[PDB]
Amino acid sequence: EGPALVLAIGTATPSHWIDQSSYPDYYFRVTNSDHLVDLKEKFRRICSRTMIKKRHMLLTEEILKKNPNLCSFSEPSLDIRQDILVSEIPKLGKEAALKAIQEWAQPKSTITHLVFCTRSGVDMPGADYQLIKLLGLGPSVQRLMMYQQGCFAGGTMLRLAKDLAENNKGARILVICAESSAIGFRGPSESHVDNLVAQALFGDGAAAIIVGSNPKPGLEKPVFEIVSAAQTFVPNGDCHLALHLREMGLTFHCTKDVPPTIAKNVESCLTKALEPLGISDWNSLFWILHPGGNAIVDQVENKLGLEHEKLRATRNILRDFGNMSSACVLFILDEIRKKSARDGLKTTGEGLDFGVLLSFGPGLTIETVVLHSKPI
Amino acid sequence: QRSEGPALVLAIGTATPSHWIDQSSYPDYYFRVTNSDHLVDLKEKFRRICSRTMIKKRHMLLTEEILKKNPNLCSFSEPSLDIRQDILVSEIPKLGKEAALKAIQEWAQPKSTITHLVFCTRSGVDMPGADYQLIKLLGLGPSVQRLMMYQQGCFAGGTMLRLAKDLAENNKGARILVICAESSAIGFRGPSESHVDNLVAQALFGDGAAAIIVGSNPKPGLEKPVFEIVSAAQTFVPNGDCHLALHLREMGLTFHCTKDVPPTIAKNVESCLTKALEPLGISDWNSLFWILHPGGNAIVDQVENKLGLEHEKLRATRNILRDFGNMSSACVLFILDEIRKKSARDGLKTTGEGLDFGVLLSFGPGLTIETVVLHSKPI
Ligand SMILES: *[C@@H](C(=O)CC(=O)O)C(=O)SCCNC(=O)CCNC(=O)[C@H](O)C(C)(C)COP(=O)(O)OP(=O)(O)OC[C@H]1O[C@@H](n2cnc3c(N)ncnc32)[C@H](O)[C@@H]1OP(=O)(O)O
Ligand SMILES: CC(C)(COP(=O)(O)OP(=O)(O)OC[C@H]1O[C@@H](n2cnc3c(N)ncnc32)[C@H](O)[C@@H]1OP(=O)(O)O)[C@@H](O)C(=O)NCCC(=O)NCCSC(=O)CC(=O)CC(=O)O
Repeated sequence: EGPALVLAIGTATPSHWIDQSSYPDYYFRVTNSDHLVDLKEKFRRICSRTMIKKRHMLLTEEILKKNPNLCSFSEPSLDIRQDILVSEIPKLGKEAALKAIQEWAQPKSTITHLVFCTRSGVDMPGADYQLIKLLGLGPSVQRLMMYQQGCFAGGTMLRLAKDLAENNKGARILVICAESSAIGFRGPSESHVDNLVAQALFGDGAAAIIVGSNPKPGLEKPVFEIVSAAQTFVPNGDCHLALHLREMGLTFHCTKDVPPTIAKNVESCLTKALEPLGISDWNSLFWILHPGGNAIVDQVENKLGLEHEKLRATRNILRDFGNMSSACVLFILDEIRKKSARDGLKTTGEGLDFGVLLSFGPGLTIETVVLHSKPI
Repeated sequence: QRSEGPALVLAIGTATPSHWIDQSSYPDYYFRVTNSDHLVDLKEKFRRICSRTMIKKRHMLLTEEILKKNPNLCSFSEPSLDIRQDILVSEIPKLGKEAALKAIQEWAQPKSTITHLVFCTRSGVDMPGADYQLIKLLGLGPSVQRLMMYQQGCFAGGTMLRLAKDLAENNKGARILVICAESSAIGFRGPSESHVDNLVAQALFGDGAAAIIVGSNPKPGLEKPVFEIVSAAQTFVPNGDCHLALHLREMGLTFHCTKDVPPTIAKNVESCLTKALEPLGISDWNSLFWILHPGGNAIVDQVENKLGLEHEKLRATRNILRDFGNMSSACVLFILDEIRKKSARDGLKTTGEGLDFGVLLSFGPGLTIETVVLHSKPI
């Protein structure tokens, strides 16, 4: 019985989407804030610097019209956010999971475990229960519901699925990360300009992977191997990155120190993960980086001395989807595999053998996952 | 069968808020402090409910001073999530820390040896979570591998065992601190004649935290295993969400629990027992020691009657219900501790009342059922 493998990846987004170039006009128009000219220009500059071209969003103009409190900055809004998310998040997860199961090509009743991960709404029973119902799985699927984790949680889910797959003979784990900015969408406010950053960053999406050890020959086709997974955090990280669930929905606290602190700390995580494997040249790896913002992508690239194309897949996902929180890295996994096929390369990791997936989030938590590629 | 083998419970500790209220005097307290003494018939109905809970006292994070300073907590529906969060986001990690200190004290190994932390609660959420805060409070290092289990519910004690088993068995040398910390402050609210069923919740739930140390391959002469986690399986009764559900709203945590719940649970526990214990060749439920989640006294009685258990099998369960009320996911861990302590008091030879195999059964939202087969250890 050997290492946990990624056996399939699927993704899904809400049909509704908005291009970033026209997003300042849409945002200030639909929140009835067009009289705030200077704030609107600042938001234009922020959106132009995000390096995001479009984002998919569960919230439509129609939903904003039916619920004007969503367009305020602080009015009570958690109840409508919950009414939307408790229903929509399992459905988006279901779409991603169906695509993953189709690639996997095994019967869905063979799934033994489900791990569902989100920070967009909570409920009891959780989204895992709803997804079991929506997918037509049996009640004997072993569920784990990971609520309110954040951006770093893609790495966390890989870390968890590794143990689930390697310690249970024959286990097949459906892992789903589903996120929506509807939990934190709110109108602009000159008293709280930094929140504009969040309103420019976050998009909606779900990713699903199938994880398992001991692949069936001629039936399953491994995509990646989860070699190792480790978490840490930068002390006092909660003073720099934190999000609270309030009557106004999810709040956002992110100091300017965050990108340089993360970039400052990633090399020790890389060393701790890769020295036991005898790897020290970070450009000998393929890369998956959580694109918390374009600044962090650039600063990790510069601090580590990575060739500019290493983070191409990361940038692609940012460009096409924005920050989808824990789902991002999984999207990027798919992209780096798809890109590898388009370039005619021989492995799922851009022709390289070893790679690293690095994610980060609230508390300056950092997840480091070492991956091994597979034949394309 | 191996020593690099199954996950073991190596220590159990518990903690409760200092403030407590007797159940006999709780109707008077509840209707006085929520300014509802004009609701005489509702108060009498609440008296009957509290009399049937079989609870003697509950420990509470909410004091009279906190309730008076925040009248929205004493209403039924006014916006209250923010004050509940301000209380819980701070208090739940502290209570978890107290339980963890007790568990580490029994464990008697240096806390820096803990490699994993699993934190479990349904009382408030935050990012970063209560696990992060507990790392800070306990003085552990940032390299402890954390898993934060928010908004799980009553059954999650079983879930945590199910999780720790894998963490311990797939990571050589790993030592996992598991913490379940719960407070009824997330769902406390004033009474309402339009919503009489909520009175049930107001009579049931108490506050408390439990902590265990879980690990494989115990160190000889240093660690003293308490229980062995033989197996762990989850299921649910189809359409269970229609019978038991709780939603987090601007008014805090709501409560939906039909009268069908105890009979449906009792009806379904035997198939879980059979599925878990037939591979071990066990079919006599009275040959086991028992840990049952006391979601209510009715469920305890109906499981006893449906399975034909000797009346003393659920004594530890009833003891914890009596002395603490329903502490949600923490309950079963409390009961684990109690069944071990009781075994010492009665002079029995194993931590499971002198028996070899036992079962821990918990249940919660969605009619989810967790079934954990346990093996005792020499006392
Ligand atoms: C998700 C997560 O974990 C939780 C979850 O959702 O589940 C995450 O990953 S969140 C982590 C995201 N972090 C960031 O995006 C870091 C934010 N960026 C910064 O702090 C930096 O200061 C930048 C380098 C991005 C700012 O410079 P940039 O190169 O982008 O553009 P410049 O011209 O400065 O900036 C344009 C305007 O942006 C304003 N601004 C940037 N960042 C902030 C923050 N953090 N707070 C408030 N304002 C910010 C700049 O002031 C600048 O203003 P201007 O009006 O032109 O003077
Ligand atoms: C009826 C009986 C109580 C067995 O009988 P009893 O001996 O216990 O008392 P009783 O004779 O019913 O008298 C009590 C008075 O209350 C009324 N009444 C009772 N029950 C309900 C109810 N359900 N709805 C509405 N009205 C109810 C009843 O009509 C009567 O009114 P009156 O007759 O005075 O008019 C039992 O079937 C039952 O439903 N028990 C509920 C206990 C229970 O299941 N708790 C689950 C907790 S879930 C958990 O653990 C946590 C999590 O999962 C998640 C998390 O928190 O994280």
